[PDB]
Amino acid sequence: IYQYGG
Amino acid sequence: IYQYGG
Amino acid sequence: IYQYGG
Amino acid sequence: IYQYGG
Amino acid sequence: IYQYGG
Amino acid sequence: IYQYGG
Amino acid sequence: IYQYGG
Amino acid sequence: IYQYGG
Amino acid sequence: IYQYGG
Amino acid sequence: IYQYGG
Amino acid sequence: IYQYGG
Amino acid sequence: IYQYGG
Amino acid sequence: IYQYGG
Amino acid sequence: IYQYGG
Amino acid sequence: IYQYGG
Amino acid sequence: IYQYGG
Amino acid sequence: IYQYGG
Amino acid sequence: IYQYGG
Repeated sequence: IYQYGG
Repeated sequence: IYQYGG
Repeated sequence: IYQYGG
Repeated sequence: IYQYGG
Repeated sequence: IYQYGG
Repeated sequence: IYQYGG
Repeated sequence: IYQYGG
Repeated sequence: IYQYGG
Repeated sequence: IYQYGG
Repeated sequence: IYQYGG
Repeated sequence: IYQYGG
Repeated sequence: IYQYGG
Repeated sequence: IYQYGG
Repeated sequence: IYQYGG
Repeated sequence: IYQYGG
Repeated sequence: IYQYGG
Repeated sequence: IYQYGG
Repeated sequence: IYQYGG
Protein backbone atom coordinates (compact mmCIF):
# COMPACT_ATOMS: atom_id res chain seq x y z
CA ILE A 1 0.00 0.00 0.00
CA TYR A 2 1.43 3.30 -1.18
CA GLN A 3 -0.45 6.50 -0.66
CA TYR A 4 0.63 9.95 -1.64
CA GLY A 5 -1.47 13.08 -1.07
CA GLY A 6 -0.44 16.64 -1.75
CA ILE B 1 -2.42 -0.64 -4.05
CA TYR B 2 -0.99 2.66 -5.23
CA GLN B 3 -2.87 5.86 -4.71
CA TYR B 4 -1.79 9.31 -5.69
CA GLY B 5 -3.89 12.44 -5.12
CA GLY B 6 -2.86 16.00 -5.80
CA ILE C 1 -4.84 -1.28 -8.10
CA TYR C 2 -3.40 2.02 -9.28
CA GLN C 3 -5.29 5.22 -8.76
CA TYR C 4 -4.21 8.67 -9.74
CA GLY C 5 -6.31 11.80 -9.17
CA GLY C 6 -5.28 15.36 -9.85
CA ILE D 1 -7.26 -1.92 -12.15
CA TYR D 2 -5.82 1.38 -13.33
CA GLN D 3 -7.71 4.58 -12.81
CA TYR D 4 -6.63 8.03 -13.79
CA GLY D 5 -8.73 11.16 -13.22
CA GLY D 6 -7.70 14.72 -13.90
CA ILE E 1 -9.68 -2.56 -16.19
CA TYR E 2 -8.24 0.74 -17.38
CA GLN E 3 -10.13 3.94 -16.86
CA TYR E 4 -9.05 7.39 -17.84
CA GLY E 5 -11.15 10.52 -17.27
CA GLY E 6 -10.11 14.08 -17.95
CA ILE F 1 -12.10 -3.20 -20.24
CA TYR F 2 -10.66 0.10 -21.43
CA GLN F 3 -12.55 3.30 -20.91
CA TYR F 4 -11.47 6.75 -21.89
CA GLY F 5 -13.57 9.88 -21.32
CA GLY F 6 -12.53 13.44 -22.00
CA ILE G 1 -14.52 -3.84 -24.29
CA TYR G 2 -13.08 -0.54 -25.48
CA GLN G 3 -14.97 2.66 -24.95
CA TYR G 4 -13.89 6.11 -25.94
CA GLY G 5 -15.99 9.24 -25.36
CA GLY G 6 -14.95 12.80 -26.05
CA ILE H 1 -16.94 -4.49 -28.34
CA TYR H 2 -15.50 -1.18 -29.53
CA GLN H 3 -17.39 2.02 -29.00
CA TYR H 4 -16.31 5.47 -29.99
CA GLY H 5 -18.41 8.60 -29.41
CA GLY H 6 -17.37 12.16 -30.09
CA ILE I 1 2.42 0.64 4.05
CA TYR I 2 3.85 3.94 2.86
CA GLN I 3 1.97 7.14 3.39
CA TYR I 4 3.05 10.59 2.40
CA GLY I 5 0.95 13.72 2.98
CA GLY I 6 1.98 17.28 2.30
CA ILE J 1 -5.83 12.66 -34.90
CA TYR J 2 -7.09 9.40 -33.43
CA GLN J 3 -5.29 6.18 -34.09
CA TYR J 4 -6.19 2.77 -32.81
CA GLY J 5 -4.25 -0.40 -33.65
CA GLY J 6 -4.85 -3.84 -32.25
CA ILE K 1 -3.41 13.30 -30.85
CA TYR K 2 -4.67 10.04 -29.38
CA GLN K 3 -2.87 6.82 -30.04
CA TYR K 4 -3.77 3.41 -28.76
CA GLY K 5 -1.83 0.24 -29.61
CA GLY K 6 -2.43 -3.20 -28.20
CA ILE L 1 -0.99 13.94 -26.80
CA TYR L 2 -2.25 10.68 -25.33
CA GLN L 3 -0.45 7.46 -26.00
CA TYR L 4 -1.35 4.06 -24.71
CA GLY L 5 0.59 0.88 -25.56
CA GLY L 6 -0.01 -2.56 -24.15
CA ILE M 1 1.43 14.58 -22.75
CA TYR M 2 0.17 11.32 -21.28
CA GLN M 3 1.97 8.10 -21.95
CA TYR M 4 1.07 4.70 -20.67
CA GLY M 5 3.01 1.53 -21.51
CA GLY M 6 2.41 -1.92 -20.10
CA ILE N 1 3.85 15.22 -18.70
CA TYR N 2 2.59 11.96 -17.24
CA GLN N 3 4.39 8.74 -17.90
CA TYR N 4 3.49 5.34 -16.62
CA GLY N 5 5.43 2.17 -17.46
CA GLY N 6 4.83 -1.28 -16.05
CA ILE O 1 6.27 15.86 -14.65
CA TYR O 2 5.01 12.60 -13.19
CA GLN O 3 6.81 9.38 -13.85
CA TYR O 4 5.91 5.98 -12.57
CA GLY O 5 7.85 2.81 -13.41
CA GLY O 6 7.24 -0.64 -12.00
CA ILE P 1 8.69 16.50 -10.60
CA TYR P 2 7.43 13.25 -9.14
CA GLN P 3 9.23 10.02 -9.80
CA TYR P 4 8.33 6.62 -8.52
CA GLY P 5 10.27 3.45 -9.36
CA GLY P 6 9.66 0.00 -7.95
CA ILE Q 1 11.11 17.14 -6.56
CA TYR Q 2 9.85 13.89 -5.09
CA GLN Q 3 11.65 10.67 -5.75
CA TYR Q 4 10.75 7.26 -4.47
CA GLY Q 5 12.69 4.09 -5.31
CA GLY Q 6 12.08 0.64 -3.91
CA ILE R 1 13.53 17.78 -2.51
CA TYR R 2 12.27 14.53 -1.04
CA GLN R 3 14.07 11.31 -1.70
CA TYR R 4 13.17 7.90 -0.42
CA GLY R 5 15.11 4.73 -1.26
CA GLY R 6 14.50 1.28 0.14
